[PDB]
Amino acid sequence: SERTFIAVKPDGVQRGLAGEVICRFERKGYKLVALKMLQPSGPIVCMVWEGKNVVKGGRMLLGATNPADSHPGTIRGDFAVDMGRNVCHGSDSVESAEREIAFWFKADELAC
Amino acid sequence: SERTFIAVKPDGVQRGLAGEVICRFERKGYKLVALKMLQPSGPIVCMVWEGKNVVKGGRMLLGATNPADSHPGTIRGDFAVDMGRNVCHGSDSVESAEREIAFWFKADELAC
Amino acid sequence: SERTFIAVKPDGVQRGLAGEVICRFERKGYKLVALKMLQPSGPIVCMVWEGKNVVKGGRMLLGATNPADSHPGTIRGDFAVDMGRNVCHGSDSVESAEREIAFWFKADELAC
Amino acid sequence: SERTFIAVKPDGVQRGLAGEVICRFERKGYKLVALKMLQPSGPIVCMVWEGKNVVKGGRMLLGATNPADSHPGTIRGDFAVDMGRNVCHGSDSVESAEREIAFWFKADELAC
Amino acid sequence: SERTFIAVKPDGVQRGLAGEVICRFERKGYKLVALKMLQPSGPIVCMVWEGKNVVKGGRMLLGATNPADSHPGTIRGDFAVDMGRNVCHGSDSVESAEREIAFWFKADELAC
Amino acid sequence: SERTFIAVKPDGVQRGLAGEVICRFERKGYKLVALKMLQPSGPIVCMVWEGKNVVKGGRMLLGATNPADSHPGTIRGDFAVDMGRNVCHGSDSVESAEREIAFWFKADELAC
Repeated sequence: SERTFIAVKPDGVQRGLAGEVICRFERKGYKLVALKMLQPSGPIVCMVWEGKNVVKGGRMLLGATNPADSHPGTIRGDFAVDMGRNVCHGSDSVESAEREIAFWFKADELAC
Repeated sequence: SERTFIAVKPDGVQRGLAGEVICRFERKGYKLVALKMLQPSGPIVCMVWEGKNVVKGGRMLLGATNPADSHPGTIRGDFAVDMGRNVCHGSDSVESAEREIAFWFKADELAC
Repeated sequence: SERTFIAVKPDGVQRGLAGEVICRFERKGYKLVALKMLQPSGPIVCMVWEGKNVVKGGRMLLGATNPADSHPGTIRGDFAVDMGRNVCHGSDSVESAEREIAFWFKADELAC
Repeated sequence: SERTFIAVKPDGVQRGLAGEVICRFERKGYKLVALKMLQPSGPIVCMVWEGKNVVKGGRMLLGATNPADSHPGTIRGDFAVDMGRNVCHGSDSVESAEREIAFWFKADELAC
Repeated sequence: SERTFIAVKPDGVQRGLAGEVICRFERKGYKLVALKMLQPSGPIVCMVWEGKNVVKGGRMLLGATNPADSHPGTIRGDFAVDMGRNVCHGSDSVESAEREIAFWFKADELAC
Repeated sequence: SERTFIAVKPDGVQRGLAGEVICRFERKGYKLVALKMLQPSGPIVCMVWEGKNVVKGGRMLLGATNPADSHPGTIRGDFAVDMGRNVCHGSDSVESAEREIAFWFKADELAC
């Protein structure tokens, strides 16, 4: 029952693939426990997912940060052309998730 | 540039298919202009989509309200077992969208 | 909790799409309660699915018997070229399911 | 072994979905017997497909010409926002296919 | 023309993804030469696939045994949360396949 | 704005997966700037794609040349059984692309 924070950035959002991102985390077995879109820069989509090992799990679904090293099968592998146009972020530890979760989301918005 | 309101209801959400719903509206060409998840009953996901003819458009993606009449290819066709366990709602007119958009979303949350 | 019988016929099986068939019934919410493949003519795959309204449900996933009338979104719509090369069968009533279930499957094989 | 002519028009091509179109005709069982892209207006992708009943078959995969009437599961259902932004064409008869095939393709390009 | 044994375990089966598994092996080019579901613990789905190099092939489709090391694109990558909740098994050699094939399947059930 | 040359070879083409190939390059963000099919040996489909880093990009979508080493998520991973029956080719450098582009395509056919 850890939790992690994922966000889909503007270009990602202009391309139309938070659906994709959500589908992959759903498919992998994680519960979506919060989500919202935020307006400006560029709009972004913030999410929080919960599951056994979801922080390491989530980073693996996303693929390597550097899209030039990201393998097919991951989000960055399948979708992202350049590190700027990577357009996705996930927490890198259980510690940083909590900072990101608690910064971006009112607790009323999360789901226990 | 009309707009419509779509929502994915609890069981829908327990099954894991707002990704699916979002992917179909993305794929169809509509801009997602707001979205958030709301906690209790059961949690729900509210969205607003914008495009030429999106209110009639959106209802067609969803399929007939009565899942016993919903054809494959639509969300209710592909996913929903019973009218209770239909678990999806879309505005039925441009008029009702505005009531639903303006009830469920602060305008800061929408995107002009 | 009705049940129905579905079968994927030889050409269907030479084309490689019992996966597809199973995925659509899974996606729709039905429990797979038996399944096996049978060898000769041509091999075939027999299945039994269970759910609210699954007999009418299942026929709708399959699409119209006459592939010339089958719409996209259904199995026959998406996959089948001719009525011979339709290659799929589903029960047409709750009555005929039981004859088909109980003929093709030992009860040890079904799952209560 | 009829044949038909399909073409994916500029916006279609700017959106990135001749893959989709080709995948659906492949999936349905038709042989692709010619194909090429043509540059200007806007670029377009011309194809020829062959199979039992492929002219009526192909129009059905595409869905109704008027995207406001096109059901989900078809290309126009799933992808096209307006009749201008429909962006796809298929032959309406065995007669018109031959005019379209023989106009757009050198016979060296087709495949017997 | 080697053969291998694959099985989808209970939780896998409660989640609804033998379709997925079958689709990936079909897509990869392997012939499905036997298959059946078995009832209790938890029900399971046994399969046998045949093709050039299918034993090493099949393990690669499944991904690393330890779901914490399984990359996206594989079954365990895309679907499995924990090593218990990995829920899939494939033969590790041509030798062990034969033990698994011949244990789990009557030869009448296989297809030469 | 580099460019690369991709080609789908006969068996690939008999299996029906230039759609797949095109869909993956589209999905990854590359512009398709030329494409055509060529008749005999076996027919083949030639394409040219353009984007930031598309030559290395394209080889990564295809996966390792030796299908016995190709991971799931790539084309060769997901689809190809043997190195002969690999059936796909992509340029290995910006230099070799230009030789392949300029050999296989009249410049009228490319798109600036």
